[PDB]
Amino acid sequence: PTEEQLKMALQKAQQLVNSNPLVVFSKTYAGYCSRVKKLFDQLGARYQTIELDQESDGDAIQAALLQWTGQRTVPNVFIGGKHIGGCDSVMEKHRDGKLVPMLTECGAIA
Repeated sequence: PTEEQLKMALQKAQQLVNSNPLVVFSKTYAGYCSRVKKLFDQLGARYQTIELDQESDGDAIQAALLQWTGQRTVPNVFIGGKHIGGCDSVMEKHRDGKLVPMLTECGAIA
């Protein structure tokens, strides 16, 4: 991707994370991505999804996500503007009973 396209993906990704309480960067076929969204479905948490495989700039975004966060895989989950990580980081929050408080604090959960 071009210097321009990467910087554009970075600020498109950043504005998504800042403008939404729960953001998941994912791929329609990835299993950990589908697992994390169904859990959010079950908790009543509303999320905004970016299916990188369905976006022409999907690849520029994935590179920016690594620039920005240091993670190369999907899903990449942001809660309340902050980077949580992948399906495992999210599940670990839930195990400690802290996920639902976080999703409620930022409004993802009504």
